[PDB]
Amino acid sequence: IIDDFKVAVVTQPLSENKVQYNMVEEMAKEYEEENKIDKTKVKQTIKHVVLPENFTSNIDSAINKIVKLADDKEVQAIVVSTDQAGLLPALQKVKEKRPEIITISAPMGDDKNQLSQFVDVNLGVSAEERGKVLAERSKEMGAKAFIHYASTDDLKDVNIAKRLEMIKETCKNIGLPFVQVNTPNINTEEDKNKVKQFLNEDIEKQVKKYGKDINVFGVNEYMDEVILTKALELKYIVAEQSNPSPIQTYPSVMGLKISEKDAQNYDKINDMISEKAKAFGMSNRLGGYPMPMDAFLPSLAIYLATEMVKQDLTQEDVCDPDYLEAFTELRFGIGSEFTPLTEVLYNYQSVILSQLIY
Repeated sequence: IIDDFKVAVVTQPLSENKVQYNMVEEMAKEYEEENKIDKTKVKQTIKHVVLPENFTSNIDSAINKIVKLADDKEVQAIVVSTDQAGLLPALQKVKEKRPEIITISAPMGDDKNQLSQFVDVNLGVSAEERGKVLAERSKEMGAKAFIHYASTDDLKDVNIAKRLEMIKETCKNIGLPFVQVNTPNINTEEDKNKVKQFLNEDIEKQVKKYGKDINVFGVNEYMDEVILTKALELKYIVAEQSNPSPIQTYPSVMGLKISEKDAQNYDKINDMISEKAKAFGMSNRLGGYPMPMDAFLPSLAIYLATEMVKQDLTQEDVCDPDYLEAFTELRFGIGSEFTPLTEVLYNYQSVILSQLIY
């Protein structure tokens, strides 16, 4: 009989990462409800650990906060979810004190090779593979050109650069004209309205050149807003936001009001977006995923940790694309594709979710 256990989940605070924070809280409540039904079931709860604000500037307090979890005898797994780097030493120290604690990045911002060496299960996104799939999904939706918008400062970000490179290469392989357009650098808030004006004028130009069957893509939520808004008028294609999310940007663009209680009900949000898309003459023009990656990775990691503790599994048992795809169908009812970092670094798996078209 496996002891009742805790799955500790580390996120940034609500003020910084609302989606991650609230998904963990939601899963906590789910597990509380499960624990009310006696049959005998093993009991699991989530311990939500909140990092200090601006944690990279308060790195020792953030690290210490995690390492203390090792003192709690009931903690049997630790999941860490942040796009930022710095917390890896914390998980090394936990593992040295408590070898049996299952550690999972979902995601972490640290070097991916280091993550593979020192953390048991690693889940993330590959900018390269994202680029390839976004180019293909654009093609499948009937795009006759792909317009990519980003500032030269944006292109300093290694993942933005890498995704761009793979979109361009993929577009070349599949005969999709690719157009790269440099947007003004955003150094102050004043620059935002300059970016908005720039985008509006350039998009009009691109539609005059190619006609409306082009895909338009930007690299942040502010661009996504301008792009989706203009799409309603010119009726072009937006295969994906910078990062696909039903809850970010879509609700304001489509004129939806999502209650605090529905904020994590992604299926209901998606139905609401499709109704508006139908009403606005935009069916089969707008895409995404069934849920944002900021919600999926930590929710998948929690379910995996729980299964691993209940079934006494280790990284070798679960870190396999077929296993993780089937488990995703089981727990979410969605399709996915998982790819190892390298054939040898099997315990780092990147994921792309199946397409949703509104």
